[PDB]
Amino acid sequence: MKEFYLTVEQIGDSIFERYIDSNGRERTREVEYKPSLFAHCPESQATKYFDIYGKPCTRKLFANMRDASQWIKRMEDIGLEALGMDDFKLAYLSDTYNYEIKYDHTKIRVANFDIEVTSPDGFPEPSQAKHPIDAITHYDSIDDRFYVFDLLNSPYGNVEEWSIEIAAKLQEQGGDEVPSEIIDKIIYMPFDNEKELLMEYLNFWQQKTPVILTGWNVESFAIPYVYNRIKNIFGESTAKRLSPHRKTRVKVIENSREIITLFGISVLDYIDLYKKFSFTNQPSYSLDYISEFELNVGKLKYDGPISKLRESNHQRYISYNIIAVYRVLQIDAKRQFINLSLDMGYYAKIQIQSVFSPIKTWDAIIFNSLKEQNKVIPQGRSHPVQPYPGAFVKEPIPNRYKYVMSFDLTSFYPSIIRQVNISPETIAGTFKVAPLHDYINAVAERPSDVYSCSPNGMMYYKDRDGVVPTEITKVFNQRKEHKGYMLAAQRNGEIIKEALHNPNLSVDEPLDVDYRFDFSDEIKEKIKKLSAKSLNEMLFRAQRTEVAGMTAQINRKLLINSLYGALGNVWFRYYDLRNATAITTFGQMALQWIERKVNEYLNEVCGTEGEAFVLYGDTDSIYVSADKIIDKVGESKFRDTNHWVDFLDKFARERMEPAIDRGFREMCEYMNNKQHLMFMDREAIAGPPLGSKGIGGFWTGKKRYALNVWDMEGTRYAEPKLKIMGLETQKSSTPKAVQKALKECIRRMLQEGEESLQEYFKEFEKEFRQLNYISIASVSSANNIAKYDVGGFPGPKCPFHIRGILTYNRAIKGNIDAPQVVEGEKVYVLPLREGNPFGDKCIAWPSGTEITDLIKDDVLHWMDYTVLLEKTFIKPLEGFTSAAKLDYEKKASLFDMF
DNA sequence: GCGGACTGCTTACC
Ligand SMILES: Cc1cn([C@H]2C[C@H](O)[C@@H](COP(=O)(O)OP(=O)(O)OP(=O)(O)O)O2)c(=O)[nH]c1=O
Ligand SMILES: [Ca+2]
Ligand SMILES: [Ca+2]
Ligand SMILES: [Ca+2]
Ligand SMILES: [Ca+2]
Ligand code: NA
Ligand code: NA
Ligand code: NA
Ligand code: NA
Ligand code: NA
Ligand code: NA
Repeated sequence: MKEFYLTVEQIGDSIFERYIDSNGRERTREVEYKPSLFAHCPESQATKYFDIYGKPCTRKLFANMRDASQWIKRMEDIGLEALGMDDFKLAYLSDTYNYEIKYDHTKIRVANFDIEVTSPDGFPEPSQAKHPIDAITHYDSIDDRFYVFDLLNSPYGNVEEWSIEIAAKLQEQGGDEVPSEIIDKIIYMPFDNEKELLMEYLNFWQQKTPVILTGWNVESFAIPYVYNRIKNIFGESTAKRLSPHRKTRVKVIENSREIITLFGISVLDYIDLYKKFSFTNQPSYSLDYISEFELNVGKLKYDGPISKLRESNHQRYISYNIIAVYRVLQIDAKRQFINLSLDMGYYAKIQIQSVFSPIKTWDAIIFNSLKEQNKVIPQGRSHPVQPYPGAFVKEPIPNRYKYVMSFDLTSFYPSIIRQVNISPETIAGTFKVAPLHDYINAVAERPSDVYSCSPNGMMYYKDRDGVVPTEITKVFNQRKEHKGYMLAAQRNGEIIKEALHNPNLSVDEPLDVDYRFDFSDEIKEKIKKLSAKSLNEMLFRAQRTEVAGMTAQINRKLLINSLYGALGNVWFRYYDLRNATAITTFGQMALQWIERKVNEYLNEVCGTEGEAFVLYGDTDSIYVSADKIIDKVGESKFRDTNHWVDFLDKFARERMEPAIDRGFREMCEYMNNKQHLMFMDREAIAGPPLGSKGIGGFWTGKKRYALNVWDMEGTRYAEPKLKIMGLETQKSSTPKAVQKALKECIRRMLQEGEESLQEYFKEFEKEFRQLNYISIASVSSANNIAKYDVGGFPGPKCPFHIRGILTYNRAIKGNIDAPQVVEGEKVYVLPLREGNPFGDKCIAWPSGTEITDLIKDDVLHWMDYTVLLEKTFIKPLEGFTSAAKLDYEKKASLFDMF
């Protein structure tokens, strides 16, 4: 096989690389890398090298990397540009791997681990590490084994060995329900004392040194705790064995919090992977909560606090430590963020951990692309941060909207980049701008008949290829492929859902199909004959495939959109507000241009005149009212709900889309762009069920609407799905039960109507006081707690949730056992009635947890249900109904005298 | 006494 790197580091004049060789063996080498940088030279001394603007450069080879650095500093002192890749690691990877890297993940050692630390006095600070490590579970992807390190003897209690027999048993059997599929993959190692455990763990670590290191909060807890605990017990030199090059870096962030860097290892903390790539916003980030959300597994049941879990039930303590490791593996098998990281990493030729940084990622991609053409990249420059305009958002009339059909541009900003040919080296010049609306209304003169233009005043060469359009097109093409797999899996999913209404009472097996492709006619008919067991199992697999495709597509979308963003970031080598603004301004034009076009077409083709068909739009979308399209054919002429959905689908596809294409082709001609790429397709088709009292949809304002959608991008739902954006149902700050309740209110408004809504509202108001307190607690981030802490009491302008935390701190004052609220973390928040013993109107505690038993029963007693109802439920519901022209409570009439 | 304007904060949409 072809060679591929694992990790790379720069240590002085040395580059330490771990890699897989031709034969597939993991090796390590120290290369005294000789880097090259470039300086502008006279036109005479022209060679192979030119900068992106075509200026000739002399290559300077350095004896070592330190000489290259000092030369950059000297060029600064003189005042001349020092060109080339300054991050020498990237240059090394580029030199050593001058080809598209095809890697084998089975050769990459991916380590998942989690530790346990019993602490009698609050959270065990990793910087201190004054408490014994009493459990480590370490999964090795190559061995496919769970290595368990268990401490039997500790100053916090002596315990017996862990039983794998009991761990495997059901919880109903008094066991721990450790999943059977990993029982045989467990390698158990008990220890007499901590020193021998840690000594053995280090030797294990040397034999099986992680390349990718992951787990849950491993960077902020596990890694620094293990490092410091070993450093304290054995000395710093022994602690440095955690690095395969024996080099570590301790980053001090008192704010005492330390972030350790282990050279030769790529740490991909899964909580960080999750926060960046999952596109969720969770009210809690405990592994327990996340596992429940992602995998639908039950909460880990146990008695007493974790601080005493080891002494009381050491059996369950160890089993839970093993399960915690497996949970992350399971989440990754679904989400596949590690696979995504490896893909991006080797594509860009960076350190794998640099996937968290789109700027670093694109810097390397662009550098490699330019390097292949013997071109030289510019030097990074210092820039002041400046604001600049972005997208346009139409102000909608707050109202209900019965029939709605939406359209959206494909990969807007990247497409604009490719269309206009926007790139640092393709700038042709400028022109005098007319106001933006003159271009929208096709009144302003054509900017240029020679160059490609944006309404911000920028002109670009139509002939030359740009490194930014070139490299962004490559990633986009990948994105398009993976979205295709996703949508097909989604379409296949609905097919199975429909067949779940007629499940055959039979014993069979789930069909063997690649869910990434639309089911063949053969497969469809077989599905209509399978059992509920086989169908449900297929549905599960169809959704797993869809999720996998989602991860692959939405994050390539994130990457390319981040390239656009990078153009407006001062730390990006190719920062340029001319280009950034060229994109956004063009976008503002493009959206409002097509609004005018669609309005003109519809008005004509619908017979009317001057009517507003487009009711809303954000950045690159339009929401077209389709009432008069349905009315032009008459509502009675439709068989069922599905019939008119088929009609609008055909109408949007056969008539609207070609018209929209013509409008954008003209705009492309107007701007004299390089290539027409403004592709606006139909997205949603919304409306009430046929012959019902539902309103279909409504808008309360910008970025706040709800639609009863029957079809989305070609996927025809078996049951109508509510597309709700911006409303309280979509916010993590809204209490769980309230989200659920508000959504059903919305569902009833859109699908059933006013009477159904009032019916449900009356019931919810009557019974909501029985809801669990967690389900009705609000959630908020806890930032700058100390900023508003004045003697344990709320200082001036203290935020409501911060007040709740201060209330909590006073309530738990005097107990180190009580859970502390962590700065930056999220908290549950509850209002308190006026005569409460806490001395304030609200209280807040760490989210994802049951509030401490110290004050729990008192909180439950003094909860303000009246305030909770009106503030979190009624007030938002009033907003929904006012806009939609509805009442949630039956109004008083003159008939009330009867 | 409290509403409206403005501010900080939070978390959406794109
Ligand atoms: C979601 C998102 C969008 N945007 C900008 C750039 C996008 O082109 C524009 C519209 O975003 P979207 O319309 O939401 O998505 P997209 O057009 O980029 O690609 P697609 O619709 O086919 O899934 O908004 C960002 O800059 N950052 C983001 O995170
Ligand atoms: Ca011993
Ligand atoms: Ca779009
Ligand atoms: Ca689309
Ligand atoms: Ca089309
Ligand atoms: Na743990
Ligand atoms: Na069970
Ligand atoms: Na120490
Ligand atoms: Na059937
Ligand atoms: Na007419
Ligand atoms: Na979309």
